[PDB]
Amino acid sequence: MSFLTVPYKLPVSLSVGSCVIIKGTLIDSSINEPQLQVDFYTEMNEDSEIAFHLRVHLGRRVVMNSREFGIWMLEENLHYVPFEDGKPFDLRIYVCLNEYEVKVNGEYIYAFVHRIPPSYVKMIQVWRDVSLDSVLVNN
Repeated sequence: MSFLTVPYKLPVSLSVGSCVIIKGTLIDSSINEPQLQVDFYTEMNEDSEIAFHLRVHLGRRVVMNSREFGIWMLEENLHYVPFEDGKPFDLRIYVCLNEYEVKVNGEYIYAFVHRIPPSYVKMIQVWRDVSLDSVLVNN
């Protein structure tokens, strides 16, 4: 079947114990835009708060942040970038009580402490030049 059309938006309801599972392929095809971006919004509106932001600059960093009252807050940077041009990835984001646990290809890579309660997230958007197989939320 066909890759999901990006930018891809999905209405969701997150609780503690939820898991967002994103499977796709990144490619080295942009000048200074990230190759993958995942934003968790508090409304089905792109001006609303971003409880959780993850983006991938291949060979450089994975960056996580939040956008609260229009302001991009403290960037948390990983220099472990388990993403590779043209290889399929398995990105799992688990909702725990105090943090999202970010897991890639079966590896625990980062715990991002909640800045907005995850129960306020209403919409997930996955975009940048990603070839997206699936996005789904398990309870």
